Amino acid sequence: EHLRELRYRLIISIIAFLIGSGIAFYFAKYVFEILAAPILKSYPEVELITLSPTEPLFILIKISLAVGFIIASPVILYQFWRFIEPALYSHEKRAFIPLLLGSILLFMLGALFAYFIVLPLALKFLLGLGFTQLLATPYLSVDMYISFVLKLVVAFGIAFEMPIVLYVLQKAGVITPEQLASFRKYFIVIAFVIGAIIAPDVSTQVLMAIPLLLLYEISIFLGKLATR
Repeated sequence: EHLRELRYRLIISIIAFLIGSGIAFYFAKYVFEILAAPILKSYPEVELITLSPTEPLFILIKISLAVGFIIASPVILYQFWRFIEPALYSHEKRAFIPLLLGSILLFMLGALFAYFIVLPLALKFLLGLGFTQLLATPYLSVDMYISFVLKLVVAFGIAFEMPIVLYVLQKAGVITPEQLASFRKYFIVIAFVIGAIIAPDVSTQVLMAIPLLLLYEISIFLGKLATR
């Protein structure tokens, strides 16, 4: 069962992700304007660029994909908790609901955090320094910005489930808070890895690596509270 449930439930997750990506397709234009909103109001001078002669569709597909992954998040979380919880660690069926709902609300919190906090601060470290506006008025690509935003929101959306999963592991006695405290530097490496992947440059990389390390020191605290 331990082998098969992984496969099955993951297939269900891919199904929900695909269907969710399908539903988000038609609304991807409105979502595109919503995503273009922060850079528009915060920096009216900056104008977007379509890059290669025609690629309007790639952005549509990427947006529909990411948003589709976000829509499928309750289902994916459900399958995840259903894969872990019932087998070993807890054996409490009443503790399933606030755990799932909590993880969902924290996923949403991660999204909103990425969009409303990290994003306008990310633009501040890039286009937001001094008189440099000379060097981008109509200078900016759409794909760069949009992919950056999507990857940022999805990343921080997932990474906000760190304190939960880690609290569960530390409560179950799987991972000791000490083992996490000794792993801090390697998690710095991980943070700069994620940052290197999603963020275009060093500035934004280190910028979003900060809350990642922040959420890591939250988990070690919840571990001390799990043991005591």
